[PDB]
Amino acid sequence: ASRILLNNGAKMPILGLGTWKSPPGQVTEAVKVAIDVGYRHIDCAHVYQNENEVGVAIQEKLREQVVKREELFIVSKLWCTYHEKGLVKGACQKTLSDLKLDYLDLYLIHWPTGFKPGKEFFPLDESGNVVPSDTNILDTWAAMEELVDEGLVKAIGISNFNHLQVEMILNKPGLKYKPAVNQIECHPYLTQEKLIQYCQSKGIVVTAYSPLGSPDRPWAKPEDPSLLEDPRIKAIAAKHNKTTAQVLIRFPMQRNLVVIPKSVTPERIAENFKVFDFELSSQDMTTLLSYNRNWRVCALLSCTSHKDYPFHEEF
Ligand SMILES: NC(=O)c1ccc[n+]([C@@H]2O[C@H](COP(=O)([O-])OP(=O)(O)OC[C@H]3O[C@@H](n4cnc5c(N)ncnc54)[C@H](OP(=O)(O)O)[C@@H]3O)[C@@H](O)[C@H]2O)c1
Ligand SMILES: Cc1nc(C)c(Cc2nc3c(F)c(F)cc(F)c3s2)cc1CC(=O)O
Repeated sequence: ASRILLNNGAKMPILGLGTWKSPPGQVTEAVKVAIDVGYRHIDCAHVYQNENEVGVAIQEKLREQVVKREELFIVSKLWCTYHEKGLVKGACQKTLSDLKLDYLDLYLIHWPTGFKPGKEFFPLDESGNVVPSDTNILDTWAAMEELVDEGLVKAIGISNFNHLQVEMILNKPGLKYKPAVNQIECHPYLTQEKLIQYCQSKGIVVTAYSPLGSPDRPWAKPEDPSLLEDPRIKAIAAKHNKTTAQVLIRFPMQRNLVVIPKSVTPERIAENFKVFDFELSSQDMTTLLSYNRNWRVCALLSCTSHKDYPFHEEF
């Protein structure tokens, strides 16, 4: 099946297009091509600085009669500098305005950490520490719930939450909406077995981000492992007459995850969608899972002292 059922009765496409690091000058075409070749889920965020240009593409394809709004599944995320209850609606509305939409299909708390409100996405003190805000997970969640009640978003969820942070929300007496999704880094070097088991057992759908290992992440080092160039994964791909990227995208799909590979390269956008015509074997799945090294690429040292930093916990 190409979609997975969420807790609001809506269906979410299991394959979406990522947009982090898709430059504004290049992302409109990426999204147009993606829609043309069958993508219906686009993963966005205010912090990606390109929601206007994503919105332009969506608008263009709506006007061309290529898709209708109901067929699209548009995700965005509340940035860390907007966790204060009084800032959440405006942040969501800014995203809606930029995307030229009147609702989101899913809106996520981007990270559990609140940062000092202000213009800078990563406010630092003079010694390089992120400056936190006096906000907490439960109050931010309550503000997210209001967005559903007001019709701005159809579902809400979380991202980069560890299991204890998810538990905090789940256990709130007076909870109005359970998180529908937890979006987390997941690939063969960070397989997330425990957090995936936890979320799936709690009826929360997991989305795998950086499924190709985010080789374009701005802090990558030459000595860092590289999934796309891993000769072992290349061998699995060759056996299936597929590319390594296609294997890396199919992998989470077979774990009942949603997956959101990013590209701005039209050939790759098309390639990455051609993952519904083959199956990884039981041995392939076992082999890929065996490559786990707990090698997390997506974190930021300057955030490690934040009270709500998610990655001190085992999972
Ligand atoms: N919630 C969060 O905190 C969070 C964090 C990270 C990511 N995400 C989401 O997840 C998405 C995906 O993760 P990501 O952007 O970190 O990285 P990714 O999808 O793992 O990798 C993207 C990189 O792979 C390249 N690529 C794509 N398809 C390829 C192919 N078929 N062959 C070879 N190279 C290929 C891209 O190049 P080109 O684009 O130049 O083609 C880009 O450099 C993000 O864009 C974002 O939407 C969310
Ligand atoms: C845009 C962006 N910038 C940075 C620097 C990171 C790494 C990050 N690591 C962390 C982290 F450990 C925290 F506790 C809190 C954070 F906000 C970040 S952001 C990821 C992304 C992509 C995205 O967020 O979707």
